[PDB]
Amino acid sequence: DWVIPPIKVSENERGPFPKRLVQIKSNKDRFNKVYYSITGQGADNPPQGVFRIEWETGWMLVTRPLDREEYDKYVLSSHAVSENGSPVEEPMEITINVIDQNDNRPKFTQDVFRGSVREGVQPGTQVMAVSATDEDDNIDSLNGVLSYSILKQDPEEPIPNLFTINRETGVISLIGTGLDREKFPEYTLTVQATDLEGAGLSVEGKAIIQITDANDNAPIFDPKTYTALVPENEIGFEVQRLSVTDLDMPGTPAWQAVYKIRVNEGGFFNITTDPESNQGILTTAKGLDFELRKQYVLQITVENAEPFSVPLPTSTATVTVTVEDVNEAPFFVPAVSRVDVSEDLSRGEKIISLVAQDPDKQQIQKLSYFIGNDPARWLTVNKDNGIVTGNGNLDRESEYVKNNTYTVIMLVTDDGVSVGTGTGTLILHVLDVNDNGPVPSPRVFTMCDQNPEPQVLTISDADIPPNTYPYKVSLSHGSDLTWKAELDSKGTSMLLSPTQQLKKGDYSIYVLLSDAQNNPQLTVVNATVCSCEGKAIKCQ
Amino acid sequence: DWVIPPIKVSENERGPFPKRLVQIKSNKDRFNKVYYSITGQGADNPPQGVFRIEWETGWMLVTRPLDREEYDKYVLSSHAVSENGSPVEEPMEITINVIDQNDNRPKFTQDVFRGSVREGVQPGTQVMAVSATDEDDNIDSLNGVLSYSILKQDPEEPIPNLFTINRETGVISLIGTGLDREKFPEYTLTVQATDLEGAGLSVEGKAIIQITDANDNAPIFDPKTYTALVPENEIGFEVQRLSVTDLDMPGTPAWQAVYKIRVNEGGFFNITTDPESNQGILTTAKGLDFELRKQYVLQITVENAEPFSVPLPTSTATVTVTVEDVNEAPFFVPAVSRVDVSEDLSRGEKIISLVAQDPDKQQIQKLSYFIGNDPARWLTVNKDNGIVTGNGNLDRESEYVKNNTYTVIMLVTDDGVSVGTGTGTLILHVLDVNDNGPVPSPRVFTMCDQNPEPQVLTISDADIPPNTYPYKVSLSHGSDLTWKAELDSKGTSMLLSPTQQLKKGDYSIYVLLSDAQNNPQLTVVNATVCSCEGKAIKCQ
Amino acid sequence: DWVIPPIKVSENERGPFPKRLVQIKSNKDRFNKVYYSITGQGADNPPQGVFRIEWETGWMLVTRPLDREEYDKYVLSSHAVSENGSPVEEPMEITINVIDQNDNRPKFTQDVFRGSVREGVQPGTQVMAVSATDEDDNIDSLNGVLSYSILKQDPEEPIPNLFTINRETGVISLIGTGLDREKFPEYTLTVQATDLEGAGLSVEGKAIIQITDANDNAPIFDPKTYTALVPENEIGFEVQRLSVTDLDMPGTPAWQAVYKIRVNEGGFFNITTDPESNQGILTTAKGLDFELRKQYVLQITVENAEPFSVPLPTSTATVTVTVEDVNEAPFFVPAVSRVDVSEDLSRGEKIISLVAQDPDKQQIQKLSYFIGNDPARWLTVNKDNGIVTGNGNLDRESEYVKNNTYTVIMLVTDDGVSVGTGTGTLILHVLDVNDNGPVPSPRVFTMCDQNPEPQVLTISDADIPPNTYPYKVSLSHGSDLTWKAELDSKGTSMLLSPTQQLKKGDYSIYVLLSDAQNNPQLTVVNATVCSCEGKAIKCQ
Ligand SMILES: *[C@@H]1O[C@H](CO)[C@@H](O)[C@H](O)[C@H]1NC(C)=O
Ligand SMILES: *[C@@H]1O[C@H](CO)[C@@H](O)[C@H](O)[C@H]1NC(C)=O
Ligand SMILES: *[C@@H]1O[C@H](CO)[C@@H](O)[C@H](O)[C@H]1NC(C)=O
Ligand SMILES: *[C@@H]1O[C@H](CO)[C@@H](O)[C@H](O)[C@H]1NC(C)=O
Ligand SMILES: *[C@@H]1O[C@H](CO)[C@@H](O)[C@H](O)[C@H]1NC(C)=O
Ligand SMILES: *[C@@H]1O[C@H](CO)[C@@H](O)[C@H](O)[C@H]1NC(C)=O
Ligand SMILES: *[C@@H]1O[C@H](CO)[C@@H](O)[C@H](O)[C@H]1NC(C)=O
Ligand SMILES: *[C@@H]1O[C@H](CO)[C@@H](O)[C@H](O)[C@H]1NC(C)=O
Ligand SMILES: *[C@@H]1O[C@H](CO)[C@@H](O)[C@H](O)[C@H]1NC(C)=O
Ligand SMILES: *[C@@H]1O[C@H](CO)[C@@H](O)[C@H](O)[C@H]1NC(C)=O
Ligand SMILES: *[C@@H]1O[C@H](CO)[C@@H](O)[C@H](O)[C@H]1NC(C)=O
Ligand SMILES: *[C@@H]1O[C@H](CO)[C@@H](O)[C@H](O)[C@H]1NC(C)=O
Ligand SMILES: *[C@@H]1O[C@H](CO)[C@@H](O)[C@H](O)[C@H]1NC(C)=O
Ligand SMILES: *[C@@H]1O[C@H](CO)[C@@H](O)[C@H](O)[C@H]1NC(C)=O
Ligand SMILES: *[C@@H]1O[C@H](CO)[C@@H](O)[C@H](O)[C@H]1NC(C)=O
Ligand SMILES: *[C@@H]1O[C@H](CO)[C@@H](O)[C@H](O)[C@H]1NC(C)=O
Ligand SMILES: *[C@@H]1O[C@H](CO)[C@@H](O)[C@H](O)[C@H]1NC(C)=O
Ligand SMILES: *[C@@H]1O[C@H](CO)[C@@H](O)[C@H](O)[C@H]1NC(C)=O
Ligand SMILES: *[C@@H]1O[C@H](CO)[C@@H](O)[C@H](O)[C@H]1NC(C)=O
Ligand SMILES: *[C@@H]1O[C@H](CO)[C@@H](O)[C@H](O)[C@H]1NC(C)=O
Ligand SMILES: *[C@@H]1O[C@H](CO)[C@@H](O)[C@H](O)[C@H]1NC(C)=O
Ligand SMILES: *[C@H]1O[C@H](CO)[C@@H](O)[C@H](O)[C@H]1NC(C)=O
Ligand SMILES: *[C@H]1O[C@H](CO)[C@@H](O)[C@H](O)[C@H]1NC(C)=O
Ligand SMILES: *[C@H]1O[C@H](CO)[C@@H](O)[C@H](O)[C@H]1NC(C)=O
Ligand SMILES: *[C@H]1O[C@H](CO)[C@@H](O)[C@H](O)[C@H]1NC(C)=O
Ligand SMILES: *[C@H]1O[C@H](CO)[C@@H](O)[C@H](O)[C@H]1NC(C)=O
Ligand SMILES: *[C@H]1O[C@H](CO)[C@@H](O)[C@H](O)[C@H]1NC(C)=O
Ligand SMILES: *[C@H]1O[C@H](CO)[C@@H](O)[C@H](O)[C@H]1NC(C)=O
Ligand SMILES: *[C@H]1O[C@H](CO)[C@@H](O)[C@H](O)[C@H]1NC(C)=O
Ligand SMILES: *[C@H]1O[C@H](CO)[C@@H](O)[C@H](O)[C@H]1NC(C)=O
Ligand SMILES: [Ca+2]
Ligand SMILES: [Ca+2]
Ligand SMILES: [Ca+2]
Ligand SMILES: [Ca+2]
Ligand SMILES: [Ca+2]
Ligand SMILES: [Ca+2]
Ligand SMILES: [Ca+2]
Ligand SMILES: [Ca+2]
Repeated sequence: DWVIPPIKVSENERGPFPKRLVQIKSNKDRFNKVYYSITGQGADNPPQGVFRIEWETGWMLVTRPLDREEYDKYVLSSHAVSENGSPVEEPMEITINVIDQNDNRPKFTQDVFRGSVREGVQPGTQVMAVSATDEDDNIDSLNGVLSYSILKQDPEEPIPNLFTINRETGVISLIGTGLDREKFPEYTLTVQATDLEGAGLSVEGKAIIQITDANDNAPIFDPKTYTALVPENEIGFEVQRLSVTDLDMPGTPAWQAVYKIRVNEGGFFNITTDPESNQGILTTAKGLDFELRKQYVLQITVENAEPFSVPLPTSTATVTVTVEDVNEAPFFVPAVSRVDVSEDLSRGEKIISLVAQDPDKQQIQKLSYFIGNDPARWLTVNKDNGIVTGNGNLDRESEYVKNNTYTVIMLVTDDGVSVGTGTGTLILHVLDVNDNGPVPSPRVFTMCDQNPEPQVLTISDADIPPNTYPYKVSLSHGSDLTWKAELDSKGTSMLLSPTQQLKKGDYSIYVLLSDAQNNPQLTVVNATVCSCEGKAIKCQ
Repeated sequence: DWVIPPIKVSENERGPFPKRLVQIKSNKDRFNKVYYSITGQGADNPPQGVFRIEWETGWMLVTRPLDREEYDKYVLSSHAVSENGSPVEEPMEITINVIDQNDNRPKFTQDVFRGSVREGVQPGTQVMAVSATDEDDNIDSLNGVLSYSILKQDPEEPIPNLFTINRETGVISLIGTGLDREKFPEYTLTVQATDLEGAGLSVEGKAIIQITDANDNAPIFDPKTYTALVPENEIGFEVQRLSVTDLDMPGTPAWQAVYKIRVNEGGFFNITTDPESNQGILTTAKGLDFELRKQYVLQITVENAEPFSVPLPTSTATVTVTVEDVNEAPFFVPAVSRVDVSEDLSRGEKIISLVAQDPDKQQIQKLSYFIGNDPARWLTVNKDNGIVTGNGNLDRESEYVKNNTYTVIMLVTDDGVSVGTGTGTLILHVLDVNDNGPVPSPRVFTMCDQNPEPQVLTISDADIPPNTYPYKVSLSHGSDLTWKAELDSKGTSMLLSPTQQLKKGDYSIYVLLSDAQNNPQLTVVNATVCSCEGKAIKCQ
Repeated sequence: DWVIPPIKVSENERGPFPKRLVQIKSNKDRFNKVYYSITGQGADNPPQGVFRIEWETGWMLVTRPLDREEYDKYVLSSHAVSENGSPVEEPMEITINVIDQNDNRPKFTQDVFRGSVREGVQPGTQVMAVSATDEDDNIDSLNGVLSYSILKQDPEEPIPNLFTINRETGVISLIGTGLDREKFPEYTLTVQATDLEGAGLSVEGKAIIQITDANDNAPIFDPKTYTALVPENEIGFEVQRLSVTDLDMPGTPAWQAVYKIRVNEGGFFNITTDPESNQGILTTAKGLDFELRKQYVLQITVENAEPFSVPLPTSTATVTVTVEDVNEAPFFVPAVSRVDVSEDLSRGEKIISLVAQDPDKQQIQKLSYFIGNDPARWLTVNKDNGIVTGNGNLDRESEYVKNNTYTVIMLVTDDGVSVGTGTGTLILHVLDVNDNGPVPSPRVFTMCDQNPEPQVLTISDADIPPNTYPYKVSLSHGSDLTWKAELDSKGTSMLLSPTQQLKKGDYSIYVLLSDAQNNPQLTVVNATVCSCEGKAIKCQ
């Protein structure tokens, strides 16, 4: 058909109501009276009564103002019946479009936006982002397009133009330079959005930016030069602690100190760090020792764990140390294999005039010499002059003496001012003299009767050679009660044989030898005889 | 075609709206999309929006509740066009019928109906008529048919069921008996009408009935026996008035009294009625008279103008009258032609001893007798004894006496106690005596000279016969100066003639007559003579 | 709805254009002016402008002629808008069907169809098949149904009604009889197809049929009787070749000849066939031989490889052969163990008068007898009379003679007219004569001195028994130089013993024996003696 165009109507209209929109006519009215009515939402349906028609003229009206924001369009159905009561025309659809008007102010997405950036970054860096909206049209008008802006950053210091915002997108960026968490950490700037691309109505928001941290700062010592005293030897011990103040953020690696000495003399120092006021705690690496050095001039520089965000001054601490003195024990010089001395020494004679030395050249402390180790008592010392003399009777020949030795240990004490011990061994070579003289091996025989065979006997000397070289056998009172002497060819033994057919048991034979001579006297080597033929038998 | 049935819908429907009625489909939809719309009253025409269709499904709906009472039917036209824009199917008529529901209470034609009936009527008599209506259907349901009834007549007295009403027609009739305007004249009864032949809903009205009047009552006298006094004679006059009280309606013929005496003695009484308290006003018909009766016992009954609507007691009034006395004039008995008396009566003699009578036997009142009528003075009366004597000289012979009469009238007066007159005539026969005597007719002649002829002369008597019978003529001194006497044969005249030739004029002749005798003397009848021959001539 | 029926329109319509089809009206025109338009293919869409409507009346028209063959149907959409500009009725679909008309001539599937069948088949046999089409309707009309037919087969010979075609299917079949590839191998017939079942329009095609082959023909010889000459013996050799002509198809088994002789005399003939003009090549099976037969009358029939498609005449070839002569070598009759002849024969005496025979009775050819084999020269032949005489000295006794034999072979030659050899052996029984006489075995002794034991000696004869029967020993000059003779009992040896004690070595003994007598003289059997006792010892 020839339909009927949609009807545009403005919003928030205002004048004298009613307002005729249009007029409709059924031509089938030649016959009876026609009754015009109309139906739909806004008509008889909810919102009832916005539009109504004059049953007799065919006029359509808007009865009151409208807000497209509420309902932006309506569709209606129109009718025409006869007085008799019958419909005449197939109904007719009707449309109305509600044209937008700038009745709406915009509104920010949130009531407050927050942001953060680091202090050391470069100009032209994107920080935050902000939103807002207008409910009016924005597809055929500007009643709903906004334009963003900024008008007041607080801390109007260092300067007041650190940022800008993209008018269309509302994004903010760092424009200037001079950000420092250490002086001004959080800005509060006021934003506004406007109707018709900055032309219409405006509103406010608030965005707040916190500033991350940077290693803008270096560490600073609170003393620059310290001093402490120290002892030579127990040690590995705490000398002095140090103080400092970095200014970036505390629990952070831009706040933790790292040290080191420049030069470690004997490399006898270690230094650690501590999460207190991360003071510098210095200590001794390997004890000290001395009388060698009293002075210690060393320097320690301090850094952070992480590198610096800028060239900065490295700052050292210069420190002086002094070693207190402890006084140590003295010592005999050697451990003496000294005196190759003979057995004939006169009880009270100079053996070893000895001396001991003591470390501490503070030496105005003497000591006393004491002896100590010990198989039995011979020797003697002058305690205030360390003089070892030889008292007593010695005898290389016999008991304690093991290999050609006699080892003895002695002491010495550090007095004068405190304490001390000195353990020193002393081996002294004893010597030989020909003391003893020759002696027979077996002392009792068992001779036989009829024809006894030679009674083997031998010789032994306690002395050391030559002193036991060859012999000379001799038979004293009974050199004839019949007894005849004899030597083995290979030196050592002697052959003892009677020369008479003598008696039934129990009787001695006086013996007498010599080796350089010395002559011993020996003696009786008794002789038990019991009935027989010729071989030395078990007796009775 | 295969059309589409009308759609019945209930009224005052109620549930969740919408409500699908039916669904339509164009089959010509194989080609494009079809758009369903619909038109008419209730559609796009006033009432707009009661029904609407889903352009894409083809469903028809009722959008809200309806009242058949407002619109009981709708007719609609349905359409289907293509997206391109062309119609596909010849439209389609659609009908909806709205089924009635009992939403309407009935209502009385008027707010109050009035009525009236007469008190004496019979049970089974139609009085009033009442109306009312219901607007719901009444041609397929009972939602609109009523049933009439009554539930409270006021004046629940004599009894409380004087009427009934026809449930279907609403007409009322008298059912009981005992209606009396005189005690309870106006009832007020409450009526009700109901839905579904007395089943549904009900309402009230009010009908008020006034009761016409009836001659239920008879008239009642307020005195039952009266008395009054009365006078004999002026009369036709008011004796006494009477009082009564009928009880029906005042200005009415059931309240106007009618009387009558039972027996009218001499028929000398009349009685009228009067629109005052319609008292009985009695009077005298024809004066009374008396000394004949003093008592009057008569009775008067009283009715109404119109007959009675019931047998009733007729009630009489018994009354007594007494006649006062007035005293009347006396009367001579007759009117007397009494005394044939002669002329010779002696002055002072009994003529008529008369008497008069007076009516009132209360008679202790005398009177006095006076005379009255009159030619001249003769007679006389004794006033305290009525005695007529005769004084004076009378004389039948002459003047007043006309025929043989003399009539006289006299009076008498009622004294003793008040007043009176009595006119009575009296004729008295006078009589004859022979008084006078004879006399000559002519007294002067004219005789002649030479030979005079007889001078005729005659005779006359004043008396009555026999007293004038025949004569005897006589001539006294001059019985001869010549004169000679003579009588006519037929008695009366006399012939006078000289006997000498005598002289010239002037001279008399002495005459003398008689009749019983009496003898008169008459006289001189002079005679004038003058010169002549013989005939009585005129003289000189 | 009340839609609107499709509109049938004829094709290739022709009269005055335009042509009103139908008129449409919107009734919603009571209000404004309505504008009628219409859309679709054939409307505003390609083919644009075939139909158009009068915006103000509502008439629809066809503007020009149509061909259903191009487009057989159209669908359109109609519209109606108001002057103000609004559509009034949902558009309306519109349809038009284009009714077919016989505007199309049919057409053959191919431009030429080919076919083939074999000559000997039976009437009522399906050969080819042909197609064609019409584009007009063929489902409600006959505008597209064809009827097939034939109207000219070429080679209107033998007869001109060899086939028919099924009018509905277009299939062709053999109806007549007389097909021969050999005379008329390929027919060319003209076909036609027609509209409305042979009623409408027609067209032509061409179908060509080739005729397969059949064994209608038998083989025919070109000579009927041949002749050839032949030789007796080298042989297995080609006698004569034969010619023939079958008429069916060449490279085919209905053209390959197969032979055979009827009777094979000694079964000495073979005959093969050859893919040349498949001539009959006859040969000799097993040489011939003769002088036995000169004539050969034999017959050979010829067939094809595959049987015949009809009874036919088998045709033989009758042939005559003649054997040329070759002349062979002669032969002695036997191989002779003939002459039991004695050693005493006189040099030049009849031994074996022999004869030889020669085959060829053409015998006017003689030969010459030559001898040949040979240990040495005795015998002799007359060459022109074959006479074996005996020249020479023979001697059964000794050298060549092995068992009692002497075998010799000789020859004979075929001359007179050509060549020849005859090898014949000849064994001749030689006989015994007593030639030689007895002789001693050892000829030299070794006798001893003191007492020599008998010198054993024996005897031997070269003759055959009785001729060597027993002996007679004799001692000639020295029958006493002392020597005494003796025979062994069992005949053969002789005991030689002295009778004197004679001398020291070197000396003979004259011996003399006999066997029939013959007497030999023998001789000296010398005797070497050397010093001794009695046993024949080794000497010196
Ligand atoms: C930003 O926020 C802080 C915290 O309240 C406030 O003190 C300051 O004034 C605001 N503006 C700037 C530029 O710091
Ligand atoms: C020396 O060392 C001491 C240690 O107690 C310290 O207090 C002082 O500051 C250092 N410097 C000097 C000059 O004494
Ligand atoms: C670190 O020490 C320096 C030296 O006096 C001082 O100026 C600074 O304030 C200290 N740091 C802090 C956080 O006080
Ligand atoms: C530390 O060493 C420096 C370097 O010589 C010296 O001046 C100072 O006296 C030493 N000790 C103290 C107490 O500073
Ligand atoms: C000597 O030295 C040895 C080795 O230690 C020791 O065992 C011994 O007791 C010391 N004295 C003597 C008398 O040997
Ligand atoms: C010296 O050392 C000795 C070791 O034998 C020890 O017993 C003693 O206590 C020390 N003397 C002093 C004075 O400290
Ligand atoms: C020295 O004396 C000390 C203290 O008893 C002891 O421990 C040590 O063994 C002794 N000997 C030496 C050689 O120092
Ligand atoms: C009827 O109407 C009268 C007048 O008001 C009223 O007094 C009376 O109570 C009513 N009912 C009857 C039965 O009289
Ligand atoms: C008598 O008549 C008089 C007239 O005045 C009246 O008042 C009275 O009621 C009557 N009856 C009697 C007994 O007096
Ligand atoms: C009429 O008179 C009688 C007699 O006393 C009385 O009972 C009645 O009430 C009177 N009528 C009227 C209306 O008073
Ligand atoms: C009326 O007449 C009656 C009848 O005799 C009598 O009783 C009465 O006294 C008369 N007068 C009066 C005053 O009632
Ligand atoms: C007599 O009576 C008559 C008749 O009425 C009257 O005219 C006359 O005057 C009376 N007297 C005399 C004397 O006649
Ligand atoms: C009597 O009647 C006479 C009539 O002649 C009249 O004049 C007079 O007044 C009456 N007398 C009395 C006393 O009433
Ligand atoms: C009686 O006297 C009266 C009073 O004057 C008078 O009227 C009447 O005529 C007189 N006559 C008679 C006859 O009563
Ligand atoms: C069939 O085709 C052959 C080959 O061209 C032609 O010669 C002949 O005339 C045609 N017709 C018949 C019946 O052979
Ligand atoms: C005979 O054989 C010869 C062979 O060369 C042949 O040519 C000939 O046709 C055959 N027939 C006769 C009758 O010669
Ligand atoms: C075969 O030989 C016969 C005999 O003459 C002849 O008629 C026929 O034509 C020959 N075949 C052919 C193909 O020439
Ligand atoms: C072939 O044999 C027949 C049969 O006898 C004979 O007639 C003929 O001569 C022979 N040879 C030839 C040359 O045909
Ligand atoms: C005899 O015949 C034999 C047998 O073949 C042969 O070996 C020999 O040479 C012939 N001649 C003689 C003399 O034996
Ligand atoms: C005959 O046969 C012999 C065989 O010994 C042969 O050497 C010779 O050549 C033949 N002779 C002839 C004439 O062919
Ligand atoms: C005959 O002579 C022929 C020709 O040399 C030879 O081959 C054959 O061996 C001879 N012998 C016989 C028995 O034929
Ligand atoms: C000082 O030395 C440190 C390392 O110990 C270095 O990191 C720092 O950058 C140096 N100072 C300067 C100004 O380069
Ligand atoms: C004493 O000192 C010596 C060093 O000469 C050492 O060898 C020995 O072990 C020490 N003996 C003791 C017990 O100290
Ligand atoms: C004695 O001397 C030997 C040789 O020097 C030495 O090795 C040994 O230790 C000493 N003492 C003993 C008990 O062997
Ligand atoms: C009494 O008399 C009257 C007429 O005077 C009459 O109408 C009435 O009915 C009578 N009373 C009775 C009870 O009949
Ligand atoms: C007097 O009374 C008489 C009755 O006798 C009457 O005829 C006459 O008229 C009366 N005259 C007068 C004047 O009353
Ligand atoms: C006298 O008498 C006559 C006769 O009775 C009478 O009729 C007449 O009235 C009287 N008087 C007169 C004047 O006639
Ligand atoms: C002649 O013989 C052949 C076979 O050699 C045979 O196939 C053919 O049918 C025969 N001829 C007739 C007429 O049967
Ligand atoms: C000769 O012929 C004979 C037949 O008797 C045969 O046995 C022999 O082999 C032949 N010898 C030779 C060499 O031909
Ligand atoms: C001789 O005769 C024997 C017996 O018949 C025969 O078998 C043999 O072959 C002949 N020759 C020889 C050498 O044996
Ligand atoms: Ca900073
Ligand atoms: Ca010693
Ligand atoms: Ca209702
Ligand atoms: Ca009453
Ligand atoms: Ca008188
Ligand atoms: Ca066609
Ligand atoms: Ca054929
Ligand atoms: Ca011989």
